[PDB]
Amino acid sequence: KTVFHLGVTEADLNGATLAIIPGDPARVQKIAELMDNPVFLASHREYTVYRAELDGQSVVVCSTGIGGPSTSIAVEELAQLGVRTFLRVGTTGAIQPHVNVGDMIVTTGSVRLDGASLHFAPMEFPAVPDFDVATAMKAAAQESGATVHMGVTASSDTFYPGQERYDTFTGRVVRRFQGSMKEWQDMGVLNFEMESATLLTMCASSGLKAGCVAGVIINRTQKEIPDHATLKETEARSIKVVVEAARKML
Amino acid sequence: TVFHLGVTEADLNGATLAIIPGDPARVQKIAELMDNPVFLASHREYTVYRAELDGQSVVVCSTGIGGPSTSIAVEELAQLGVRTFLRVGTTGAIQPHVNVGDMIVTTGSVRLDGASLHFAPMEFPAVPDFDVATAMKAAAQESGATVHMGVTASSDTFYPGQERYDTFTGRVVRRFQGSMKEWQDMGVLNFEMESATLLTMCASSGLKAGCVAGVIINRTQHATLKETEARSIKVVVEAARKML
Ligand SMILES: O=c1cc[nH]c(=O)[nH]1
Repeated sequence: KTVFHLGVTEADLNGATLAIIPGDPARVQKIAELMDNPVFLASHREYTVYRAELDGQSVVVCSTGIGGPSTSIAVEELAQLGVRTFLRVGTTGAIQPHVNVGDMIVTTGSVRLDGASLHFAPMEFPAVPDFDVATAMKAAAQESGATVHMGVTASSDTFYPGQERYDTFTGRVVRRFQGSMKEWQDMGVLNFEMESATLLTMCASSGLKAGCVAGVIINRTQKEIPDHATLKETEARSIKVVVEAARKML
Repeated sequence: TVFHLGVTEADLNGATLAIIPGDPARVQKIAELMDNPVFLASHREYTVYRAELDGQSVVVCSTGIGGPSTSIAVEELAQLGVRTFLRVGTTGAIQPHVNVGDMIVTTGSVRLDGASLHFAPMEFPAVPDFDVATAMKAAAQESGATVHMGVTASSDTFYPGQERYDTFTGRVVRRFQGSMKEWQDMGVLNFEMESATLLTMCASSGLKAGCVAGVIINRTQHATLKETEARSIKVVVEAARKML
């Protein structure tokens, strides 16, 4: 049948029960082309949807847009169409000293600084990935030859104050988030991003398997600026890792 | 040059007012309603046009879905000198008396989002600037449409936070069980997904903002839709005129 936002049907998916879900529509086709017989399905707003084949099995690639709210729509609609496993892939900025540009982060849990996660489970509930998925992700990341870090990611509804940035129009951060950056750093949190709490919470409380893997393209604590080569490799590595992780899941 | 929108202060040609629809696909149509529309940039869900309205530079910029993507657009536009933000959209009503085709101008939003808490504590009201609300009401009335001023419920999800049960799991978390009836009985007009974030971040940061929406469906009960779509963008451009 046709879902309201993604504009595809269950038949369109060709029995796919796994989706790779990047944030940016413009990464979708690039991820699908690492696989076999990529076919464009639809593009509405931030949702660009392709199907492809991995080891003879149908797999969907669907962008989610920025933030938990746009993500919750994509996940819910893919679930209605029979998708049961969701592999988030991305790039990110680290906030710990020992984490280098080019390294991979597999999320073991997210700090829920979002709003959408609360629409699925109360705050007490752990925003945790599915164990098989994190396990498949770790393995695929290790095999890429990159250094892999397992740990907690802080997941914010904003890019600016929720990540305690002061280089902004007002130069001000609301009380709740003042000092929060140092707080996460001291608690061992690895990186910030903006969709994982919502994805992990909704899936963990709804019988869907999910997980997040991200290549580090910047370390926010270091002045040294990464060269373009290292960045291109990292983006390339990120998406090969998630496809290889998808392979392990099948 | 701002990080997500990819435009500079110079690109805006002095604009201090932006019209901010959700969908990138609507940005060009809105800009062409005015004079000398010019493409500025497109990156992810952010398509940015500039235009001129009664001799003044105006920006049109999509925000994508949800409070988080909106928060980025608004902040970067503000860094570029933008002080007034006119949100236009279409929406689904939850009051039986509100008709497909009517306009709703939000007078406050129930904060069922998350991003608003990144700007002000929950006690802070998600309320439009009074001049913008006034411009919006006047412009809506001039369109011949029936206009409702009222409270909007602004949710971070489309499904459980708007108490939809027609879903994969068929469950709605305890916080939102019975919430639709609750909002109805308190006279809330409609649901949408960005207004709480937009209104809180602007009201708490010295920016003027408001929301107007055409009603395209009713939760309680074509292409009348296309007529409403078109009317809604005519309404927001006229409201812009009144603000300038
Ligand atoms: O019910 C609706 C209809 C349109 N948009 C929403 O956010 N909710």
